[PDB]
Amino acid sequence: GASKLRAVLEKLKLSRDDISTAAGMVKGVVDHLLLRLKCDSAFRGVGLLNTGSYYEHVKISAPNEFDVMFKLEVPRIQLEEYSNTRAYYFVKFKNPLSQFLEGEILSASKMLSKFRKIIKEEGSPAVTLISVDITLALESKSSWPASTQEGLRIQNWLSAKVRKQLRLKPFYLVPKHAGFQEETWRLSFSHIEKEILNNHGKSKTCCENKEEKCCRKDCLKLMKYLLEQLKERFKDEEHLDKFSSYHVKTAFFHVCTQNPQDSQWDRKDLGLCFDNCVTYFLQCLRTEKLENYFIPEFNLFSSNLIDKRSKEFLTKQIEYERNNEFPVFDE
Ligand SMILES: O=C(CO)N1CCc2[nH]c3c(Cl)c(Cl)cc(-c4cn[nH]c4)c3c2C1
Ligand SMILES: [Zn+2]
Repeated sequence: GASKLRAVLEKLKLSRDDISTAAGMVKGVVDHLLLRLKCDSAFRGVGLLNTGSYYEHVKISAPNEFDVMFKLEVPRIQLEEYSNTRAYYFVKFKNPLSQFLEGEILSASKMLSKFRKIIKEEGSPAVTLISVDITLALESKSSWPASTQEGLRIQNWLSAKVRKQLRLKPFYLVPKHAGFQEETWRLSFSHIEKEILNNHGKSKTCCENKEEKCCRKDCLKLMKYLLEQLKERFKDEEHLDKFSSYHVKTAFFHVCTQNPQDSQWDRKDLGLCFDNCVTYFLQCLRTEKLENYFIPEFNLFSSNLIDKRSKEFLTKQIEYERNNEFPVFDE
């Protein structure tokens, strides 16, 4: 009964106990850069983004590297859509950050340079320094941009009441450049993704008692592990470098929308539920369409982002893994 999958989840768990002391190693360094960045005039309002502040690794199989976001409050921000890219925006103001202005557009590269220099004296999203990536993120308490109006389709799964509640929380903007226009900012909903993951069932008591243990989380871990295993095996063939755990997480949220009932995620159906996630992710690869869960018109599997041969290469390897009962999972 899917004994191979649960042995993979067990092996992954046994490599996540030495971090209870290795997270304090990272939590201490963060509070230093957090406390020292407040001495500068620009970053007076920085903070640890996640409410629980638990730093989530992009790689589920690399317990050594972490990823953390620094959030700074700013006066009322106004956005301008860049070249019909539904996620990239220029930032204006409706204050200390004026030193980074390039006319009206708030400069992303100017803020990174000063962000790098302050930490240096202690692709484009984060700077690195066990390993830790640190991404800067502008917090906007305004309503979510128009391109998010038909996203977050959780109404039949987490209820329209919860959706309306999540839309009231702020959204975030990280420096990211798309050509490669060096001055745009990209939308970020990492806080919404974390809240959905830890509050994932249609029942409010999902995974709060043994009678309601679902395998939603375990399926996502298996999807993350499958991709990381394939990316490592074929690291010398360049097609798989584009793919990341965010693509797998995005496709996972779509499968949750497609399967809104908790009964469709029974613990006993781990093999069937994981197979549902592999099939849907394969469909996204073949059709070259994996839309952002919050921005439906931002296709993460578009040609401009990931080449087509890479997608059919990953399709080839995933289908090979599925047909052979996943040899990357054994031993
Ligand atoms: O490592 C990388 C790639 O550099 N990623 C992991 C972290 C992350 N977070 C993202 C958010 Cl929040 C949004 Cl909106 C979009 C994308 C995105 C993914 N592919 N193209 C855009 C991402 C990514 C991607
Ligand atoms: Zn659950």
